[PDB]
Amino acid sequence: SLSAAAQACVKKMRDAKVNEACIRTFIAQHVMVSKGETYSIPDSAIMPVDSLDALDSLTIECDNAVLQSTVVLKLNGGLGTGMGLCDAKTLLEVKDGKTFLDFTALQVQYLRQHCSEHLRFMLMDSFNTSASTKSFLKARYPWLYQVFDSEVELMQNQVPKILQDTLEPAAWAENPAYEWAPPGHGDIYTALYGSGKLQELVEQGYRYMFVSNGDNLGATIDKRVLAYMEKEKIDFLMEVCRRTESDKKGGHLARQTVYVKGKDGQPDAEKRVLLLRESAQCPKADMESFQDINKYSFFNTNNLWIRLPVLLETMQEHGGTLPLPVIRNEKTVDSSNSASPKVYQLETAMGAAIAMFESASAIVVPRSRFAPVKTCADLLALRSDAYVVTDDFRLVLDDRCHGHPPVVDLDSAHYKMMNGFEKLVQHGVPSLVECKRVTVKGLVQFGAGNVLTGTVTIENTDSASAFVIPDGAKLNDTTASP
Ligand SMILES: O=c1ccn([C@@H]2O[C@H](COP(=O)(O)OP(=O)(O)O[C@H]3O[C@H](CO)[C@@H](O)[C@H](O)[C@H]3O)[C@@H](O)[C@H]2O)c(=O)[nH]1
Repeated sequence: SLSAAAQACVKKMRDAKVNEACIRTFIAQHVMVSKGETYSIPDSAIMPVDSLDALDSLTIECDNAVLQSTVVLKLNGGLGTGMGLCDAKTLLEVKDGKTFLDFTALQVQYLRQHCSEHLRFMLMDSFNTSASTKSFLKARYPWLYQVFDSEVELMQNQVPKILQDTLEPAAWAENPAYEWAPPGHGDIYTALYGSGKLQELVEQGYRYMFVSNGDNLGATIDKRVLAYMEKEKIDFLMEVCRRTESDKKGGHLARQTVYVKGKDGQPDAEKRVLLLRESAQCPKADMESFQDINKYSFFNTNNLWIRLPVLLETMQEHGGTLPLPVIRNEKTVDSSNSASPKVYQLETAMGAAIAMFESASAIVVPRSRFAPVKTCADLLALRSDAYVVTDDFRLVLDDRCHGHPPVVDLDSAHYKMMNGFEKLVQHGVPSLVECKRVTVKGLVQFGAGNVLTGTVTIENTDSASAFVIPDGAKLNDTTASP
C-alpha cells in the first residue's frame, strides 16, 4: 500500500536503527505529502479567538502534591542560524557573563532549595547540540552532569530529508550526516514516547509537564496554572500573550467550530476547537492576515502544560503516535551549497498538539513570562538594564517598563549576525529601561555609558565609516546623525 519512496525511507530508517515510534510518525507524514495537501492553514479555514481566561485574575494555588508531580523540560535542540550561530543558542551570554544555560540551571537549583526538593528537570537536545551542552554542564554544574545521560537529556530524533522530485531519501556523499535533520520541536512527543521516558514518568507518579523554549528565561512553574488545570480538568494548556509588533517569528492562536448533535433530548451545541497556525503554515498570499496583530492578537509563547497520563493514553490509542500537522520545509541538503539536491524537511510544532485533546485550552499570560531571543535585537534588550534578574533567577522586565518591552529595530544589513551585533555594543550596552523605541540605521557603534530615553533614532546615511556615539551621550526623543 506504501509508495516505493515511502518504503525506501522505512528501509533507511530501519537500517539506521531509528526507533519505530519515529518511523511510524514519519511515514504518516510522508504519505500525506505524497497524496497532495501540504497542511496549509488559509484564512478562510479559521476564525479569530475572542475570549480567554487570564492568569493575572487567578489566585488559587495548587497543593504540594500537585506541584511535586510536575516535570520541567526545556527545549534545546535547535540552532541560532538566523543570528549567525552554529551551536546551541543557549550558550550565548545573556547577562553578567552568564548564558541561558547558566540561568536555567540556577532556576532549577532554586526550585530545589525553596519549593520542590526533588524537582525533575529535563533538556531536549539534538545531534547538533548534545555535545556542547554536556561539556558545558560538566565544568559548571556537576550535579546536573552526574545524571545528565540517565535523567536530564532527552535526545530527539533525526529523520531523513527527502528529495523533492521523487520523495526518496536524499544522498549527499560529501557529508551523509546532512541527509538527516531533527524534525522540529513537535518531535518532543515522539521522542518521549519512543524512548520509554513518557511511560517511565507516568510510572513514577508524574502527572504534569511544563515545557518552554530554551531562549525564554521568563518561563517557570506557576502554581496558579496547575490549580486551573486541576479545577477545569484541562489536559493541555497553551500560554499566550497579547501580540505586539515585535512578535514576528512564531505562531498565533486561532479557532474553528464543530457541531455536535450531543445525545437526543438535548439539542446540538456549537463547540469551539483551538488550533495553532505557525508562520510556515500560512500561504504567502494570506500573509497579510497572519501579521495582523488585531485580528489574531494571541501569540503562542510555547509555554505549554501537558497532563502526562492523558498524552500517553491518546498516543497509544493512535497507533503509538501523535498525528500533528506537518510543516513541509524546502531546503538544499547542504545549506551552504545552493547547488546541492533540493529537498523537503518534514517538521512539526509542539504547540499544534492543542488540537489533539478534547479538553485543550489557552490562557493569557503577562509579558513577564515571555522574554524571547529570536534576533540580535532581542539580545540587545535582554543584555540591557531593561531586564533584571529575579530572586529565583528569571529574566523579567524592570518594573519601570510596566510590562512593555522596549522596541528595538536594528538594521538587518549590519546587525542580524552576532559578529555585527558585537560591534554595535563593543564599548558598552546602552541604558534602555527608559527607552520606548530605539531604531538603528546604517553602521553605528554605541559609546560607553549611553542612555536612551523615549523614542530614539540613530541614523548614518553613508555607511562607510561607523557613527560612533560619544561616551556618556544621553539621547531623549530625537534622531542622531553625523
Ligand atoms: O528541531 C527543533 C527545533 C527547535 N527546537 C527548540 O525549540 C525552541 C523554539 O524554537 P524557535 O525556532 O526558537 O521558535 P519557533 O519554532 O519559530 O516558534 C516557537 O516559539 C514561538 C514563541 O517564541 C511561538 O510563537 C511558536 O508558536 C513556536 O512554535 C528553541 O529552544 C529551539 O532550540 C528544538 O528543540 N528542536
